[PDB]
Amino acid sequence: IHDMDYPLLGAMAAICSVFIGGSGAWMLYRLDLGLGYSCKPHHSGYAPEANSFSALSCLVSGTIYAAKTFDFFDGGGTPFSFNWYWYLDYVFTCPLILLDVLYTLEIPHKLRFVFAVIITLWCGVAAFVTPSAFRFGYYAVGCVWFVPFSFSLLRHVKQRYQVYPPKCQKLLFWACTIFFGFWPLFPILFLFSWLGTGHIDQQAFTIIHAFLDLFCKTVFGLIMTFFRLELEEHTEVLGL
Amino acid sequence: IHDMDYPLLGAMAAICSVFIGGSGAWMLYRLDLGLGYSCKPHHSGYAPEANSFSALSCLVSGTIYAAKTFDFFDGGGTPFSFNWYWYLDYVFTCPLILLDVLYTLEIPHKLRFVFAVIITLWCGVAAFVTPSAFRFGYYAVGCVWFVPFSFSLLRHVKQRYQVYPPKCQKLLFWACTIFFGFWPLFPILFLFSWLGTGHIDQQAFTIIHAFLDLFCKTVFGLIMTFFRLELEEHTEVLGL
Amino acid sequence: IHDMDYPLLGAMAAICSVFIGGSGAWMLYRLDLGLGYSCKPHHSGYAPEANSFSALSCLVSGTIYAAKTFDFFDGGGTPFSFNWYWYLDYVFTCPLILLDVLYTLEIPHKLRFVFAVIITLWCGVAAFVTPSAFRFGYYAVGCVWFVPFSFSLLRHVKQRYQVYPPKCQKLLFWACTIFFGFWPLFPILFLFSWLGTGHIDQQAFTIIHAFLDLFCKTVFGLIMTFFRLELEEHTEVLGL
Ligand SMILES: CCCCCCCC/C=C/CCCCCCCC(=O)OC[C@H](COP(=O)(O)OCCN)OC(=O)CCCCCCC/C=C/CCCCCCCC
Ligand SMILES: CCCCCCCC/C=C/CCCCCCCC(=O)OC[C@H](COP(=O)(O)OCCN)OC(=O)CCCCCCC/C=C/CCCCCCCC
Ligand SMILES: CCCCCCCC/C=C/CCCCCCCC(=O)OC[C@H](COP(=O)(O)OCCN)OC(=O)CCCCCCC/C=C/CCCCCCCC
Ligand SMILES: CCCCCCCC/C=C\CCCCCCCC(=O)O[C@H](COC(=O)CCCCCCC/C=C/CCCCCCCC)COP(=O)(O)OCCN
Ligand SMILES: CCCCCCCC/C=C\CCCCCCCC(=O)O[C@H](COC(=O)CCCCCCC/C=C/CCCCCCCC)COP(=O)(O)OCCN
Ligand SMILES: CCCCCCCC/C=C\CCCCCCCC(=O)O[C@H](COC(=O)CCCCCCC/C=C/CCCCCCCC)COP(=O)(O)OCCN
Ligand SMILES: CC(C)CCC[C@@H](C)[C@H]1CC[C@H]2[C@@H]3CC=C4C[C@@H](O)CC[C@]4(C)[C@H]3CC[C@]12C
Ligand SMILES: CC(C)CCC[C@@H](C)[C@H]1CC[C@H]2[C@@H]3CC=C4C[C@@H](O)CC[C@]4(C)[C@H]3CC[C@]12C
Ligand SMILES: CC(C)CCC[C@@H](C)[C@H]1CC[C@H]2[C@@H]3CC=C4C[C@@H](O)CC[C@]4(C)[C@H]3CC[C@]12C
Ligand SMILES: CC(C)CCC[C@@H](C)[C@H]1CC[C@H]2[C@@H]3CC=C4C[C@@H](O)CC[C@]4(C)[C@H]3CC[C@]12C
Ligand SMILES: CC(C)CCC[C@@H](C)[C@H]1CC[C@H]2[C@@H]3CC=C4C[C@@H](O)CC[C@]4(C)[C@H]3CC[C@]12C
Ligand SMILES: CC(C)CCC[C@@H](C)[C@H]1CC[C@H]2[C@@H]3CC=C4C[C@@H](O)CC[C@]4(C)[C@H]3CC[C@]12C
Ligand SMILES: CC(C)CCC[C@@H](C)[C@H]1CC[C@H]2[C@@H]3CC=C4C[C@@H](O)CC[C@]4(C)[C@H]3CC[C@]12C
Ligand SMILES: CC(C)CCC[C@@H](C)[C@H]1CC[C@H]2[C@@H]3CC=C4C[C@@H](O)CC[C@]4(C)[C@H]3CC[C@]12C
Ligand SMILES: CC(C)CCC[C@@H](C)[C@H]1CC[C@H]2[C@@H]3CC=C4C[C@@H](O)CC[C@]4(C)[C@H]3CC[C@]12C
Ligand SMILES: *C/C=C(C)/C=C/C=C(C)/C=C/C1=C(C)CCCC1(C)C
Ligand SMILES: *C/C=C(C)/C=C/C=C(C)/C=C/C1=C(C)CCCC1(C)C
Ligand SMILES: *C/C=C(C)/C=C/C=C(C)/C=C/C1=C(C)CCCC1(C)C
Ligand code: NA
Ligand code: NA
Ligand code: NA
Ligand code: NA
Ligand code: NA
Ligand code: NA
Ligand code: NA
Ligand code: NA
Ligand code: NA
Repeated sequence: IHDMDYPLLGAMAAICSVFIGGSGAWMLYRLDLGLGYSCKPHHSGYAPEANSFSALSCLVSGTIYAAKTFDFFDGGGTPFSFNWYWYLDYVFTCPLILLDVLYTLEIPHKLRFVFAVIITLWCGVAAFVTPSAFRFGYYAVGCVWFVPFSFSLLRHVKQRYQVYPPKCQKLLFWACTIFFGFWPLFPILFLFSWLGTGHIDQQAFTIIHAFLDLFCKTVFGLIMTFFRLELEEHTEVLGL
Repeated sequence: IHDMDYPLLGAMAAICSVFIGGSGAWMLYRLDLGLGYSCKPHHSGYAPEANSFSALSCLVSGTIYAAKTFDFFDGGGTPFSFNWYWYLDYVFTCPLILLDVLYTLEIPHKLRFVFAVIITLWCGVAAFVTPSAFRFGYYAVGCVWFVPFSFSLLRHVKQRYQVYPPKCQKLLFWACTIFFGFWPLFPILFLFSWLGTGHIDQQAFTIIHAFLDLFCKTVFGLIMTFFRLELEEHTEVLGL
Repeated sequence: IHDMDYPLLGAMAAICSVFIGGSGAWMLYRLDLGLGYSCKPHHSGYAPEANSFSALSCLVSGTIYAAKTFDFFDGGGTPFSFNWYWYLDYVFTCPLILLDVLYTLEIPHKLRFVFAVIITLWCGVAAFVTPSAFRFGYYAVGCVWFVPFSFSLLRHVKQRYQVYPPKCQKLLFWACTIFFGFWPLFPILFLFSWLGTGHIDQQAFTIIHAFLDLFCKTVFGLIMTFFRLELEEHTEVLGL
């Protein structure tokens, strides 16, 4: 039950908020500094509108983990708790992470992809709060939205993986590893959680997701940031 | 009260999810196939961004009816139930249906119209959960947003009903019949429901709305899809 | 506690809904009338898409105050009550007010600014419902998002305050006074409220916020409307 050693989870949540939140703040600073590695002024002058999704996803996640930190240190149940409804926080963060990939890579069908992940996460929120055997009904519906989304999105990334120069491809390889290697790791964790098989307790479930958000938001956002800097440093700083 | 024969409503909800959800899936397949009846590749190559609203509205509604199916078969009240808050589901579906009309017909004031329907539905959600005599206060406020919206939107459709060729006008006539003939049928049903006059019980209220969503989303979405195909088959496949 | 003389607050809420709601309705009428003071037809023909934020913010606020009026006159606690969760209503209105400034003045970073105010208000909603000493944790996180937002947004406004002619600058001065003089007055009120210091009771807290919304939405929206009319009357009606 809710015997999760909140001081440990509150301390863990505080670290995630600082590192995830701090990483987002750093990315905002780098946005309004230049185009690529060189301090070349932006064509519009301030920054492209679509370059802030990597920074915003970490800032929003860092803020949400700050809310988690308050909830844990408050002793457990709180009127405004992101820990009560699992995957509810990811509803407002995954679209930003996804939009970072779509706009950075110029992947079409940006409207369909965003809806496919929002509904995927909402099915997770509904699956979590359902105490009956129908919790896997919502889970199945979520996978129906997710599997075509991941496979369809993967195909688009492969198409545009070729145009980029080999130097940028190395950075895009590690972004793909996190995006296509860690995102499908959340539904797997659901099956093995206390709601599913039972091999992962709630306290350990929070800790693992804390590390997943570090890679999915901070590490992934920084990789996208440096991929973008490398992309601009080669495309619009000296030609081609 | 809540004596609604959930097995009947769950079975009905399952049919709606498959047909509405399946219709949305079919429309997605047709999008990435060609411009019109002929398999002419799209100008952008994949598809226009605004052609997915018809498909997304049915997919979202089909997913929501899947959630309704779980709620009904679970025995009634569920922690994640779309049946507890009536008209809450339409908040996330009507804008998609409306945006299908606005972008397909290129009707201006797309920002005002979307807000007018979202507030209209929210007043319905508030009107439903209010047990006091003020439930008609929210209903009246909803109609204040709806009547100018329907009349103002109707005027715009009449303006652009003339430019389209007679073959496309026939398809637009039936889209207008559903959009301007069934949408005002929901507020009428509210007055005659158990909350209003009392002539429609809750069980019958769900069944009627199930059929309305079949016409408002599946039939309407398909009519828009074929109107779009007919429009493209005449405008950007052979000239004018 | 909840001894707030609801008939007084309901009567006050009704006045705000009519004046704020009515002002938004008036601004919609002026939009589809002409460009500036003269009745010059719009370049697009109907209206720019970004000119409706001033009208929509008042219409949404007027509608929400109508919901508040029902909640107060119903006797207090209501299933659909905007008065139970303070600052929840501002989540759906402040972005519209902010977007009015951003699009009217063409301030870049429109995506970052909107997120900075939505998270700022959500921290206020969480801060309000928290009964523990951590209510100031959410408040502090909200100020962390707000102070950089207000200072960063202020710098942008100063940059574009110079290009406009002196006649338009006078109208922009009073918009800045409300935007940068009243917005920071809400967090100050939180500290002195019954949740903070204790010098402002809940009944007086509602009355003060009623007057703040009159200036922040109605007066501010009208100033933006006339600033826009003055701007168009000088830029795209006779040249420069
Ligand atoms: C359910 C939660 C889902 C979360 C997703 C929310 C994020 C929404 C994604 C926004 C997509 C916007 C596309 C960005 C790329 C556009 C690039 C561009 O040109 O920008 C257009 C222009 C900026 O550039 P200009 O100054 O015109 O520069 C051109 C001259 N140099 O305006 C824009 O940036 C587009 C609009 C900006 C945002 C408008 C508001 C949209 C909503 C914001 C977030 C709120 C929704 C999330 C709700 C939070 C929970 C309640
Ligand atoms: C309260 C619930 C309300 C529900 C409404 C949500 C739907 C929001 C409507 C989105 C409007 C977008 C306009 C679509 C037409 C634009 C056509 C276009 O050119 O697309 C721009 C470009 C795609 O094309 P490019 O690759 O640039 O192609 C050009 C080169 N060939 O990007 C776009 O599609 C625009 C932005 C895409 C979506 C961005 C995210 C917006 C939010 C998504 C839905 C989430 C909100 C609903 C919340 C769900 C409940 C929590
Ligand atoms: C969490 C609550 C946050 C609230 C914020 C919601 C507001 C979202 C802001 C929308 C930003 C749109 C930018 C407006 C400027 C664009 C100007 C423009 O050219 O418009 C594009 C074109 C209109 O013009 P055309 O007919 O192409 O004219 C060109 C030929 N003369 O389309 C548009 O207006 C852009 C898209 C319109 C809105 C699409 C739907 C977006 C969502 C609407 C609000 C719903 C979200 C709020 C949720 C409410 C709570 C559940
Ligand atoms: C119901 C209307 C919902 C409308 C949306 C409003 C937003 C919700 C804001 C929080 C209000 C919560 C009030 C709950 C009252 C206290 C209940 C409580 O104690 O909490 C839990 C139950 O309630 C919750 O925990 C509800 C938490 C809701 C949190 C949802 C957060 C959504 C915010 C969106 C943010 C978008 C991203 C921006 C970042 C924000 C950073 C702060 C335990 O319940 P008890 O009453 O003790 O009963 C059990 C004891 N026998
Ligand atoms: C309060 C914070 C709200 C913040 C938003 C969070 C989203 C809500 C997700 C569901 C959490 C529900 C937890 C409720 C706990 C159980 C309560 C319950 O049993 O259910 C009902 C009451 O609660 C409900 O039914 C609440 C249902 C909320 C559903 C709202 C769905 C919104 C989702 C948006 C989706 C956007 C579109 C994507 C498609 C999704 C497809 C799955 C009966 O109440 P009891 O406690 O039995 O009391 C009566 C017994 N004497
Ligand atoms: C929980 C799922 C949330 C999902 C979103 C659904 C939207 C919520 C719509 C309102 C449903 C409220 C049902 C609450 C059941 C009654 C509870 C009640 O009596 O009210 C309060 C508690 O509940 C509330 O007050 C919840 C109010 C939620 C209002 C949130 C409004 C959000 C709407 C967004 C609108 C977007 C802008 C458009 C303008 C709309 C204009 C109408 C007092 O509680 P009692 O049960 O008496 O317990 C105390 C007695 N010992
Ligand atoms: C430790 C406390 C202050 C929180 C710091 C969190 C953020 C701000 C820190 C954590 C790790 C940091 C990154 C570590 C390594 C690099 C590589 C270097 O070539 C550029 C800076 C960059 C990308 C750093 C930016 C700042 C960073 C993202
Ligand atoms: C493949 C796509 C198109 C269809 C997806 C159908 C999914 C949602 C269906 C297939 C089998 C179904 C499950 C079959 C049996 C049960 C047992 C019951 O006591 C609870 C519901 C539950 C667990 C069902 C939930 C819904 C379910 C998982
Ligand atoms: C559990 C996790 C960490 C490991 C799984 C990582 C997976 C997702 C990684 C490992 C190898 C990667 C692939 C390596 C090569 C290519 C070819 C390129 O043209 C498109 C991307 C694509 C197809 C990558 C997609 C992501 C990928 C499949
Ligand atoms: C019965 C089960 C499989 C659910 C099927 C639901 C969806 C996929 C079905 C229901 C009715 C079907 C439509 C029936 C008639 C036509 C007209 C034809 O000229 C093109 C296909 C089209 C438009 C069909 C597409 C698929 C469709 C929309
Ligand atoms: C026409 C526009 C601009 C104004 C709309 C005003 C509407 C919202 C007003 C007009 C008359 C009002 C009703 C008058 C009397 C009552 C009885 C009371 O016990 C509950 C509220 C209720 C039912 C009111 C709700 C609000 C109401 C319906
Ligand atoms: C109860 C329902 C099914 C029947 C009511 C259907 C109504 C909404 C239908 C019946 C006839 C239709 C009208 C027929 C002709 C025109 C002229 C055209 O230039 C614009 C659309 C317009 C104005 C239609 C709007 C929709 C309409 C009024
Ligand atoms: C009193 C009742 C009807 C509610 C009226 C509310 C709205 C519609 C009223 C309140 C104050 C009014 C404004 C008062 C002064 C002016 C200045 C004038 O040069 C143009 C009209 C304008 C801008 C008015 C427009 C209508 C207005 C905004
Ligand atoms: C400046 C930025 C980057 C960091 C902001 C840190 C804020 C959120 C920190 C600084 C000091 C903290 C407070 C320190 C002590 C307490 C007492 C405790 O019983 C409740 C929480 C509370 C009230 C903390 C809430 C969070 C807090 C306000
Ligand atoms: C409590 C409230 C009502 C009074 C405080 C009003 C403040 C916010 C007002 C008073 C004077 C105003 C400043 C007057 C002059 C300028 C210079 C211009 O180039 C940019 C705006 C700017 C910088 C204004 C910003 C808003 C401002 C600082
Ligand atoms: C930073 C957080 C991220 C990137 C979270 C991603 C989460 C998912 C891809 C979750 C997917 C799920 C499904 C496929 C179905 C079942 C429920 C979920 C929510 C675990
Ligand atoms: C697929 C579902 C659709 C198209 C639903 C449409 C619903 C409406 C137009 C509802 C309108 C209402 C009002 C006019 C006021 C009172 C409340 C409503 C919600 C019934
Ligand atoms: C019409 C209403 C408006 C313009 C409301 C504006 C509200 C704010 C700027 C609120 C700000 C807050 C913070 C800075 C932190 C603490 C909580 C708030 C919500 C009071
Ligand atoms: Na957000
Ligand atoms: Na994936
Ligand atoms: Na990727
Ligand atoms: Na949705
Ligand atoms: Na209508
Ligand atoms: Na129509
Ligand atoms: Na709204
Ligand atoms: Na400010
Ligand atoms: Na301003």
